[PDB]
Amino acid sequence: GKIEEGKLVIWINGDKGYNGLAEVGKKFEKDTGIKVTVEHPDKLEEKFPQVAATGDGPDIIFWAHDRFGGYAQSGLLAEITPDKAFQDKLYPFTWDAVRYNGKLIAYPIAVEALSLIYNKDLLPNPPKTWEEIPALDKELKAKGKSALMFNLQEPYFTWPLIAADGGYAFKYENGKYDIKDVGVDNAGAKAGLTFLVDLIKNKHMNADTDYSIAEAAFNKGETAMTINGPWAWSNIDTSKVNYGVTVLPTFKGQPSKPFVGVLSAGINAASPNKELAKEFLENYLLTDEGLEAVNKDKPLGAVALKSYEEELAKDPRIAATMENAQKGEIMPNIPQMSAFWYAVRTAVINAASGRQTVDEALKDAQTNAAAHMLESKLIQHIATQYLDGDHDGLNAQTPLFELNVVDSASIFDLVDFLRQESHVAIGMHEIHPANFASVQAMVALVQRLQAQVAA
Ligand SMILES: [Mg+2]
Repeated sequence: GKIEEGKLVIWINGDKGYNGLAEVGKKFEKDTGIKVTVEHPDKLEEKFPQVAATGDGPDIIFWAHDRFGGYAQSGLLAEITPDKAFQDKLYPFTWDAVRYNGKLIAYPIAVEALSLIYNKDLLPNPPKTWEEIPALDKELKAKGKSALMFNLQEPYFTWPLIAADGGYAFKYENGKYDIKDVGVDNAGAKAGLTFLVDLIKNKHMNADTDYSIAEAAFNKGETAMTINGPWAWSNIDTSKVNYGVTVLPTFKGQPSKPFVGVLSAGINAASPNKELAKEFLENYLLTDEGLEAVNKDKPLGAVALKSYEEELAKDPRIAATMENAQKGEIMPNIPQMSAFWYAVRTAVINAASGRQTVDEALKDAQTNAAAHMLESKLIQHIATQYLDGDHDGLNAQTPLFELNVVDSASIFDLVDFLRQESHVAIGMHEIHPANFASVQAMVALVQRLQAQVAA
């Protein structure tokens, strides 16, 4: 073919144990005569869809799973065929991260989620419930310290509590995420966010705490607890703090539901070496000995293979990661998560600051996400159609007129696209510069129009 037959080329990020992975590849070659080449290009996750579309690229790509949904929609990933006996060797939830339109499109490798991190000297037995945290803060305040500090600026960090009693990102049903069903506007998300705001109002936490401030406070022994992932363990100053890592607290007797990222291995749809790639991944890498080779080069954290997870879980920090991940929410593998992230970032910051109420903030978030999705659709349309498909500094606020895109005939083509994608009638009296000066204004017009008729 155009990818070389009888050879395996693998792409993995340079912050992974690629040298340990290469050791697995050497033993594959010893047994089969097939050479394995491990490469770690910069920006490999952007290069892959470019070169795969032309029939090129690696036979196997390693990356976080949430990117593989777009690769699959472009038809770049082969459908993988592990029998049920093999699937049984990995924790069942990991296979839900690697499915697209009913099909398995990758092998789970390692699993990552937030955990509760705590100062053992200040707090030898950390709390099991969010509810008992205000009582713990008051005791520690008497000795000039606080119970808990974590990054309240980024919704990825506050979602575990918001989703605990019923939040979700996108509804998952019949194998597919429904981008019209964002799970922010319900009683469970409101309950979680409400408990978070009341922590702020009762001064147990401060709304401006971000990543760095929380990390510094924990290293100084000023706060007994924080919330962070495995990437942060090496920055904990163990010359000052003896720390442990544990299951997140419950809310209303429900586990916190942190988002779960799954490092996954996909097979290039243009590779003629699909069967060799399956053999390598199933019978060489996804084994106690294969994962150990990678782990010894650079730790994998918690792994999807049950047997080796049991071994690594002798490290209680790793056991905690997997327990939190089993209770968490798999990150949806669709490009519309960018709308979710934007919409929920806004709502949590506003609820925390007193700007909106928990109720108004969460109801607003569904509308904001749809708005963001439409903007994205428009930006891509305008780029693909008038700019060769590349967004060279194209924003929702970019001035369409000065770009020389809103031509004298091209405007009505844009109106039509707007009519199709939003199912509203757009009269001639709405076709004026303040409505079409930017993508944001076009979306705002569409949003305003929908209400006028639906009332
Ligand atoms: Mg078998």
